[PDB]
Parts: sequence; C-alpha cells; structure tokens
Amino acid sequence: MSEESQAFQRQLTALIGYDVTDVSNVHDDELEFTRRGLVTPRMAEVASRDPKLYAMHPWVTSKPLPEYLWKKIANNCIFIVIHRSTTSQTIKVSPDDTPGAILQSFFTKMAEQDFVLRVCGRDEYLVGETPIKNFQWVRHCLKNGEEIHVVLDTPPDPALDEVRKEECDRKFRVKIRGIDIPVLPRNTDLTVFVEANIQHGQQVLCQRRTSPKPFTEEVLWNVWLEFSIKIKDLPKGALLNLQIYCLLYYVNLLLIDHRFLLRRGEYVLHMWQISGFNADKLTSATNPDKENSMSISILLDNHPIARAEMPNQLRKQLEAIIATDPLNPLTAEDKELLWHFRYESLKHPKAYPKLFSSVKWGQQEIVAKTYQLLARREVWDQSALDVGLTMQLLDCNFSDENVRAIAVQKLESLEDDDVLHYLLQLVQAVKFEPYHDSALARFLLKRGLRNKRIGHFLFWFLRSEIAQSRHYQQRFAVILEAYLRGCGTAMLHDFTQQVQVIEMLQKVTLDIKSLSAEKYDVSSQVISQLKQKLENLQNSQLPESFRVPYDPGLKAGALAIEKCTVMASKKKPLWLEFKCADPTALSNETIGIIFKHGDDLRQDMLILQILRIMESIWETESLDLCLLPYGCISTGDKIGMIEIVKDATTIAKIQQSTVGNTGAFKDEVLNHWLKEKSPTEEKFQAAVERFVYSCAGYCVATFVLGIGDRHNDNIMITETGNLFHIDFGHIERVPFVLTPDFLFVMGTSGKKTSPHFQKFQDICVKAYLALRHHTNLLIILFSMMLMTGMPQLTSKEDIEYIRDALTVGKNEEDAKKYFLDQIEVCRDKGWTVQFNWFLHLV
Ligand SMILES: CC(C)(O)C1CCN(Cc2ccc3nc(-c4cccc5n[nH]cc45)nc(N4CCOCC4)c3n2)CC1
Repeated sequence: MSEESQAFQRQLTALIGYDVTDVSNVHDDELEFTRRGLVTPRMAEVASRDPKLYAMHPWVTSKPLPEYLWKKIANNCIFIVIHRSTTSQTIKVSPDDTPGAILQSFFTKMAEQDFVLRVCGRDEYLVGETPIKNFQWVRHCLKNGEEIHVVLDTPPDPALDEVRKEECDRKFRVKIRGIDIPVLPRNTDLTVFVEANIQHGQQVLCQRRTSPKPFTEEVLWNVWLEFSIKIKDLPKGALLNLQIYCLLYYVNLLLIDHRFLLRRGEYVLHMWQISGFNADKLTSATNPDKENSMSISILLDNHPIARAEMPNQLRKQLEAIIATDPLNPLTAEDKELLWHFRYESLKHPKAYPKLFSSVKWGQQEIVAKTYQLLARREVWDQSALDVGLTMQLLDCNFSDENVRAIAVQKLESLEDDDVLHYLLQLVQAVKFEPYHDSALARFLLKRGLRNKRIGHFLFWFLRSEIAQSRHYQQRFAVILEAYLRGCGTAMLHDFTQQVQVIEMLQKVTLDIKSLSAEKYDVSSQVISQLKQKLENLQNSQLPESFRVPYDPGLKAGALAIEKCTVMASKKKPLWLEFKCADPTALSNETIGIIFKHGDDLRQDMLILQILRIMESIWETESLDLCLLPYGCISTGDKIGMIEIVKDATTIAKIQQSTVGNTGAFKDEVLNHWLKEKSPTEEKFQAAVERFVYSCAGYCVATFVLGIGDRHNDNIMITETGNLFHIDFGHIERVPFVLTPDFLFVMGTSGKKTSPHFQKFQDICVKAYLALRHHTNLLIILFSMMLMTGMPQLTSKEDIEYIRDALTVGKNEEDAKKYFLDQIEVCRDKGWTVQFNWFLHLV
C-alpha cells in the first residue's frame, strides 16, 4: 500500500487498540478474508447514505407520543425559543409541524433559507421530514418540564465526513498427537486426558476420549480418534472442541472453513485455561500467549454441500409446547412432535426457536429438509417483529447460518431509535457466531455507518470488548476497522480526541490508585498531586475539547481543575469536572465525569441497558417510572467513565449526616433532607411525587433482575427527589430496598396505609404487570447478559431466578399479590437487612 495508507492503518490501530494486520495468532486466513469481505458492505452503505442527514444525525422516532406527554400539551401547542446572540423569540408550534415549516414560519413572523435548528448546548440538530413531536429531544423536555431552547445556525459541512479513497461416505477422524506445557505446577501428581467433541450450537453431536496419562509437561498419544458421525453429515459451523481434564484447558477448531471447505492438515493449537456455560467457551480463537500456554497437536486428513392435517389433541400438545417460556427444556417426545409437524409449527413464529432446537443438525438429510422448510418463509416474513423472538435465534443454541440470517432479517426493520436500545446485546451476540463474517456483524457494521449515534456507541462497545477479551478481540477488531474505514474523517478525528483524553486520564488514574492505599484513605498529598498532573496535562496536549463518550451530543471543554478530586473509595476513582465547550449553551453548569480504574464496567453497562429497555416498555403502556440510567461506558481495559448525576447524594450519607455511627438508622431523616433541599413548599411536594415514582420503578426493575438486595450505599437520590441505584460492578434476604426512611417520605411509620403509600403499591403493580407482558424478552436479555457478561455461570440454575421473579405461568391477580407480598417482606424486615449489610465487614 501507499506510505500515507500505512499512516492511516497505524491511526486505526491506535483507535482500535489492537493491530488487525498482525498475523501471529492465526492458523488460517479467516480474519484476513473477513477484512476483505467487509469492504463491500462498508462501501454499499457509504455510497447510499444522504450526506446532509448523516452530517446532522437527527435523533427521532415513530413511536406514538405516550399519554403522560399528551396531558402535558392540553393546548395542542408547543413552545420553541429560537436564539441568535443579541436576541431570541418564542414561537407557538403545532405538534405536527416539520422543522422546515417552522423555519419557513420564522421568516414570516419577524416583520438565506440555508439554516438549521440546532439544540442550544448539544450537538443535536432538529431537521428532516419528521414532525417535531417525533424528535426525542422534544420528548425529553416535555417529560422533565424543561423548555425547548434552539439556535438558528449553519448546516454542517458534509465535506468533513469525507471517506478516504480505497485501493464422501467415510466416518470422521482426528489424530491427537499430544499436549505440551512449559510449567505445570498446580497440585500433587494427577492424571490427564483429552476429550474431543463435535459441537453445533451447544449440542454435542459426538464425543470421544483419550486414555489418561500422568500430568507432566509433555504427554503424547498419537491416537486416531474415530468418530461415528460421517464427513458429509458435518454441518457448516461445526466445531471440534478439544478439552483437558485431570476441566483445566480448552480450545476449538471449526471443521468447515469460511470457503465451505473441510478442514485438513496439521495444527498446533494454543489453549485457554479455566478460572479457579459461558460465551468464551465457543471461540475459534487460540490463546495469543504462545510462551506460557498449553498447546495441542492434532492432524486432519479427510468440499461438502454438493396435505395431511394435524389432529385435535396432538395440536393441543404442540401448541402447549410453543407456549412454554424460552428456558423450558424440550423432551425427545417434544422435539419429535415439533419436527414431524414442522409445517404446522412453521405457521407459529413463536415456535421457531423450539422448532429449530428439534433439528438433527448432525444429519445432512435433515438439515436439507430444514433448508427446504425455511424457503417457504411467508408466515415468518409477514410477522410483526418480536425482538425477544429474534434474540433467541441469535444465542448460543443456533450455529446454523441460515437460521440466524432469518433473525437478522427481522432486525432490518428496527428503526435507529430501537437499534440503540439493543445495540450492546446485539454486539454481545456476535460472540455466538461460528464465523467472523456473519449476517449479524454486517448488520451492526451497516447500521452504524448509517447513523452517527449508533456509530458512536458501536465504536465504544466494540472497543470495550477488544480491550478486555482475548477470546473475541480479533473478531471484534476486524469489525471495528471496517466501521472506522467508513465513518468519515470528522468522526475519526472525534474518536481520536476521545481516545487521547481517556489514555491521558488512564495514566493519572492508575498512579493515584497505586500511590493510594485502602483504608486509609485520602490524603491531601494525593488530591494535591492530582491537581498537579491535570494542570500538567491541559498545557499540553490534552484535546481542547472532546465528545462525551456516554453522551455524544455533549462537548466537554477544558477541566475545572479545582472541582476535580479523588473519591473516598478504596479503588480511588477520579471525580472530574469539565467546562462545556459549547459557548451557545444556555447553562454555565459543568460536565462532571467519574473516571474509574480498575473495575470492569461491562456488567454496569449491561444492567443500565436493560434498565433503559424497561423504561421503553413502560413508555408504550404510557408509564413513566422516573428511572435514571446515567451514562456508563467501558473505555478500555478495566478503565471506563461514568456520568455524574447533578445534586445527587448517597442514601447512606444522608443517614451518616446525623453523626454517622455505623448502623443506627432513623426513619424521619430522608424526608427531613428533601424538605431542606426544597426552595419552596411547592418544590417539596414535587420531590415527594418524584420519589414515589422513582422508588417505585427501582423497586420493580431491581427485583426482576435479582439485584434488589443492596446496601444503602449504592442507592442515591437527587435533591429533586429522584432515587436511583448505582454500582453493579460487584455483581438473610430482602426483595428490594424499601426501608422505613422511604416509607416515612410516603407517610408510613410501620403498617399504616397512607395516600402516597397507596400510590406506590398502585404504580408498582402497573409497572410489574407491564414488564410481565415481555417475559420472553427479559428472560432472553438476562440469559444472554450472564453468558457474555460473567466469568462462569450455570446455564440451568443461574437463569431460573427471573422465571420465579417474573411469576411465569401465573394469572395477573396472582402476580398482583405476589409483588404486594414482596412489599410486605420489606416492611417486615425493616432496617434489619440494611443493618447487617454494614455490620459483617468489620
Ligand atoms: C465528596 C466526595 C468524596 O468527593 C464524593 C462523596 C460521594 N458523592 C456521591 C457519590 C459517591 C460515590 C459514587 N460512586 C459511584 C460509583 C462507584 C463505583 C461504581 C459505580 N457504578 N455506577 C456508579 C458507581 N457513582 C457515583 N455517582 C454517579 C452518579 O452521579 C453521582 C455520582 C457516586 N457518587 C460524590 C462526592
């Protein structure tokens, strides 16, 4: 390539956090052929997008305005303020009006048509043929009782988005030669054997074993392991999972390559070790640690793919199977029904994952029948998109490329609004794809190229994985590189400014944590050399400003060094404040960010995403539970940034403020705090109403996810009454925190039913039922969260909680009770669970 084409790739590598052009950790050319493979879908999408709409990235929606927002417009008129520096005029607008209509009306109501309505303070433009009700920033102000401040400026130059130019009937067998490890020390002498499995989607097709020998650094066999499954019967996506028990080590090898050719030849595969099932266990990647890892030597030498109506009772049986939740196992009898009646099953889109779980993937004849069955997709295509359903077909239980492609097919109809909701979860599912190039990877690749907000989050999501996943970093980096070669030069510049800032902060953050000790503590010296380092950074060359990674409409400017400190936690996070880099911002207020090391913010990212999903469900049913899923982005390896919620305090501090003696908790204290932080009596009532809704929402959401038993410490509250949970980094009993300080705000001092307390029970039930109409979605979002989020879990046991919690297979009146009962446990326990929480530690 060109010299400047090489300067460009090293730019990409720094942005990616991994060198894709590197070839040290490969035993074929899947990754290279995938970089090549993704050139086309990147270029099709870059060619097709409107430059103007892409430059301005209008954030918008087709969902109807929820009821609670229609009661806020009882005049059928919405007010907009249009600013210019020396002046600004308010305009009454119809909810159906297009931004152009109001621009055209702003020239008339005065007493050259090349300007745009941008939001004051944010990189957010109101443009294109959509009614202003449909703009998400309009609905944001209508919900939180704010004004719609806008400024008439110049449309941004699409020139800045420039994309730089482009240039057998035999049975299967494997020969195990041996395993070698440099240093083996663990425990007194044990035995060691290899287990070879033919896998397709978490089903083992066939399994063989070696004879066990004593565990020492070299151990040979030279055995030919003869499987009963034939070569022709082998399906695309099939793995050869090789395992060492004494389970210590594992490695995998695809048996059909990306060119549909059977795998042949010699391979020495470096293997991953187990921590003293999960998505990592499926990876075609080999351990990059060639010096200290265990390896396996193997040999292949063996292309492929070259009327009647159902009776009444059996239909009842079938339909019953289809009705069961995703976590319900299928009997051999169950699977046989589903397959035999496959044409009737096909008529029910909710049967698809069960149906596709009844397929003998290890019989060519049956997979062909399955492909034939899939060609008459009339029912599936016409079905209304069910994100839950679609997700199930993307998990670890489906390796088939065509079964997964129908899933991605349905996704194509998601609007940007919705893709943003499931982006992270979708990114995590790439991990279940047998091959690097996949329908789904192309989908994320093209949806992000199409819209800058999806592109921005796509960037950070893929970049969190690359940084802390040797198992999938190579796959994910090939994809990030594909995206970055299409996003345009503004964004590359924008990402650079962002990466530079987090790298620069990463170094400060780590030295302070290390100079820092735990309990003690802080420590003036530490907080003084924090301000020293930061003043060193500003000049120079920390970026003049950068887009805020968890909120890319926001430009953070230079730091307010005096407002920056080191937090009072044993893990030493940096409380940073930045000046807003938009001078046309209507508020002087600073951008506050907590930069943390070395927790892993992936779990929080995930949880926060589910929470935003729950809010979106409630929005349909016209409910607003006042959740605060603040910004949280994993930026690198154990390094990430967190949005600071303005005027928020910890529930524990509000209790400690009264003399702070460990565990002595007083009921009246929270209501005392709120009333004190209230500018009027009016604002106090609003805070109580804000608390009743928020507390209600966190109660429901936190219970379903089984993260309800929390310390007072990780529950926070804004001075405006907004309660919100924090810190899922870590992950007697209580279902959720509903303590007597909370019940006193609502006006209850132990078994007394007040009007606010009645409200809480009401909203809870409404909120809990609304969630249950999405049981299948939640279950699947949660099953996936565990497999791609946590190091080792039970694919059986660990998930069930949510089945119980969601009250699967129970009528709405049993569910009303079931939750109202959980409320009574909270009131029964009182302060007891909170008391033990702080007690056991010292
Ligand atoms: C005075 C002093 C010592 O500087 C502080 C005292 C405490 N106070 C409130 C406080 C205390 C601890 C906090 N931990 C977190 C946090 C820590 C670890 C993992 C987390 N995942 N998600 C949030 C996490 N997040 C906070 N949020 C975020 C929301 O917006 C307000 C600050 C936060 N906030 C700030 C000033």
